[PDB]
Amino acid sequence: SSLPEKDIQYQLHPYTNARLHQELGPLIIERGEGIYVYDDQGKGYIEAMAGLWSAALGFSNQRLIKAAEQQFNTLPFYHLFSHKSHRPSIELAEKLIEMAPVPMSKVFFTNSGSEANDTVVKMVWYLNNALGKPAKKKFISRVNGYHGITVASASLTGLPGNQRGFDLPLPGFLHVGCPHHYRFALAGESEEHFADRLAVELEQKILAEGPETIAAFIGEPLMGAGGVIVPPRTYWEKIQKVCRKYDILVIADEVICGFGRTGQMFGSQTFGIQPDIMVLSKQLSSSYQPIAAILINAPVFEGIADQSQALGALGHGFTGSGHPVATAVALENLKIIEEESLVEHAAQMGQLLRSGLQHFIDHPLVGEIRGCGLIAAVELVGDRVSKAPYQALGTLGRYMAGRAQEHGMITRAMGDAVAFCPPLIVNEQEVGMIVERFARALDDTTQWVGPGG
Amino acid sequence: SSLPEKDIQYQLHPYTNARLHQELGPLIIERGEGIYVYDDQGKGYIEAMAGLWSAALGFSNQRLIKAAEQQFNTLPFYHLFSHKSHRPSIELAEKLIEMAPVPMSKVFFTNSGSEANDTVVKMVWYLNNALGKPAKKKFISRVNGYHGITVASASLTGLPGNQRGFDLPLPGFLHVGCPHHYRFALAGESEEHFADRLAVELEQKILAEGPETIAAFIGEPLMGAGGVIVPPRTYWEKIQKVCRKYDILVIADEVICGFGRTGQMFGSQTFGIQPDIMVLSKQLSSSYQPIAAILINAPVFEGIADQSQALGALGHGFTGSGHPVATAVALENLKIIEEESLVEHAAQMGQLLRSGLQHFIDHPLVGEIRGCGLIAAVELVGDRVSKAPYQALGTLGRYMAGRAQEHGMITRAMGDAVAFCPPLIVNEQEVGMIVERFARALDDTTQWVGP
Repeated sequence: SSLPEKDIQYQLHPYTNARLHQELGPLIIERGEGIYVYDDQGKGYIEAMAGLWSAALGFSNQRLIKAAEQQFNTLPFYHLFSHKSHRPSIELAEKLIEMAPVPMSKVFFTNSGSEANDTVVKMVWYLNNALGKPAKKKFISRVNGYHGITVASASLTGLPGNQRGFDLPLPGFLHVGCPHHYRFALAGESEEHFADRLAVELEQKILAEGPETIAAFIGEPLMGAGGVIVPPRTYWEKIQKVCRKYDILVIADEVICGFGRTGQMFGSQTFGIQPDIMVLSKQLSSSYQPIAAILINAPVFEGIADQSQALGALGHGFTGSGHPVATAVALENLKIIEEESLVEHAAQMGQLLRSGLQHFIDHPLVGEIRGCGLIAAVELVGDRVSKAPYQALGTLGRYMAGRAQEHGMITRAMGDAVAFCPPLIVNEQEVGMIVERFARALDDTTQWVGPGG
Repeated sequence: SSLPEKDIQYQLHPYTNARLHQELGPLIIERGEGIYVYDDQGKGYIEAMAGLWSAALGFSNQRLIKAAEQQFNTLPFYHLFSHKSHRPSIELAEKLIEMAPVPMSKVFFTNSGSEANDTVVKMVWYLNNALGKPAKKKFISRVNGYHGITVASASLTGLPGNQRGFDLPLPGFLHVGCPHHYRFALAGESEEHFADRLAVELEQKILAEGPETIAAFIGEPLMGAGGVIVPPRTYWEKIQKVCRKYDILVIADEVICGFGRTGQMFGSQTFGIQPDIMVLSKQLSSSYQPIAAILINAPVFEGIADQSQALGALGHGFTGSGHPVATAVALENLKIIEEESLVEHAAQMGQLLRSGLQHFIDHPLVGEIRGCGLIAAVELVGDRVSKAPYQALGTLGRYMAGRAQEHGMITRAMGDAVAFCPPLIVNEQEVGMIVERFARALDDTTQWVGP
């Protein structure tokens, strides 16, 4: 039995067509180094997605590996229940709070972004019960947002692919419009006027539902899995005014944006968000360990704390919450990002990336080139005036991603957009190679389509 | 400034009174070795809970540590999305399927037991939609069961502490009785007749709700966090007959029971369960890494697979699903449990534990001693005839657990019961010390409650 045969026989893959998988089998990745991964045939690829938007320090950072070792040999597992604690969770929590872009009070740890957003839902319900506001429970999120895939966090999520077949969303998880100007603005509408319309939509939704029933608004500062969607100018300012008007919590989902992805340490800085709660994951540990973190501000903590007293203890926690190895690795990861000035470096690399892509801005299949900092997408279209796809929506993105792989680069298609989210440690020459490989994949796609004109 | 001060300033603790925490601060655990952990003052404790029912190989297993190192230096992160794969996930999935106590088809990986049960809920809904049974969506679980703490998995959970203040359970998550003879049987009622009554309760619940609306029954073979509750003889046989009668899936939650805790490899073996789906966590990796696993049988896989095709791809997965370091560590962990015959060793140590505890069966505050394999609990009461608590439920258990800690043993109170779930590697004298530290805590508690 070969390794691919075993994979097909035994594993149900996430985000995979299981029948197609039985026919094609896996692409088995064997090893990683720097920004590269290598398959089991020895072929190398630039991991232009940093795996899953996550491997900030690349695939062979020895400092993270040694940090894990040192903690394993000290205390390889312990927990935070019932007053227990340990040094790595404490020092990581301190670091996270002290680096927060707004004043924050406490950290709560989980294993995943999905668990973290699920926990935030529970914390907000618990809070409003503590405050004597039992009706104030509904969440508002956006179409095409991604907040994870637990029953509750997939309800926050606004991507149909995460809901169809799963009886989601649950009641009380409401969705307003995707802030993507290219796709949803009216003809000849400015970004600012589009933002106005989105803010009016939110306020009208709040009023229709009863403001006293709305607890929280959650958003990624820019939307990752939904297409690297940069909101229109003035969106976050105007959205936050509406939320404050009705005493609605603002939750910044920084799972992808966190730790230097967008040109500053947090997407909340880049986009001028003053959140009550922040959710972090991914680059927190360069995904070397499963760890996520919730930052809550003082009012959120104080209400939760009061109720935890009245009810004996806070009846929530994962076994792995604050896992000492995962926290030790994350702590060392953040130190490296600071010591090596990787936020600034990623900003400079992101300008090179975007400039490289913009050579193709008048290409007949290039509908939009978007991004900021070191995250970007190229949305391909079959017709630039109508913005219509070539053949079915997704055809171009799938073909492009396949060609990129052939040319030694792993990208991710989101419909007809192809994403870039390379490790922060990418250098100038490597950005050049990423754009070169994009260009070759685009040339292949263009020859395949034959645009004429 | 100090480490405890930092902890108070910056961390919101699970399962903690946050205000009391601001006054008392943490007990900071600095290091571990074997079955012991040490606080930052150098005091050693027997970790009689194996941390959180989980550290099968104890706190200094070098093989697990080296397995992590070797994988870190090969490929420290990758994922399973969009046909991608890697060796440690593949080899672990193979091992899990081949060791399953009933024929299983596929493994799906998550980070936690809560995520795994949450995923199972979604899988069952997805399956029944695929099969053209859109009404067949309700879950039945038990009072005092523990299945995790996501919005959905806390709804499966049957412990009030996990639901009060959280607006749970969600609709469609139904609960039948806790199978605890000491608390819920009638006067003079046999275990077998108590089991009959519980099976009738389940069937009547199914009929009242409409059998066509019930998708699944989920249970821990024995209930862990809810009190180390061993079901009455014939319970699982009779419960399963009811489930099969109405085409209801049987889900065995082996998060605590898995990998030698109950005297055999799985609680499903110990209790004669033939589940459609199994959920594993904890001892899977000795908790050295966050990893859990779902095993699904052929019919479940085939329906999900068909739907994943019709809908383009299976729209579910965690970044950490099958993480190469976590899967590598789990794989090595299972190899060690096999190579060192730890299932058999744990069973022998469990007999010693239970025989040691049984010396206290006539103590005036001991209401019940229960367990099997290497999991046990002693339930304290203020009065043995009435089974009433001292003051209020939980007062004794809180005091006992605190005294155990003073005597160098970490236990966990579940109401007025204190639990034992030591690492599988515990030795005979260490079991003796566990019982001795229990006895000292019990003496203290007796003097405290007083005449």
